[PDB]
Amino acid sequence: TLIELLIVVAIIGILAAIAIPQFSAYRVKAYNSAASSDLRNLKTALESAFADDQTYPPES
Amino acid sequence: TLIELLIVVAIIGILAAIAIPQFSAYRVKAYNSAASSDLRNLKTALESAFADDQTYPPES
Repeated sequence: TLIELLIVVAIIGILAAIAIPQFSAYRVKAYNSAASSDLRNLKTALESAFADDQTYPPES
Repeated sequence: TLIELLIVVAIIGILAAIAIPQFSAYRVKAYNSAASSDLRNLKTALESAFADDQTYPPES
């Protein structure tokens, strides 16, 4: 019936706007926490290399 | 929502590759420093035994 096809339309419009959130910060935090962990790891690498050669490794 | 399950997947992939380092040298150095200490100790044992018997101990 036409009234049924007037409520189908009235629910499609509702379920098409459910305040979809932006997933931008929630991922840049992950990127940042990857970089920070990587740096804290690289520090271990550097300080072990010094304890090998009494010198931090040359660049490149 | 499907978009939430598209960012969960996008963070699982990030946190599954955080440049995991190889822990091979960092342990062989420990093994080496154990052996070197052991040898420096054995030298004390040998040189005390000589000061006992005027001779280093026979092998085996």
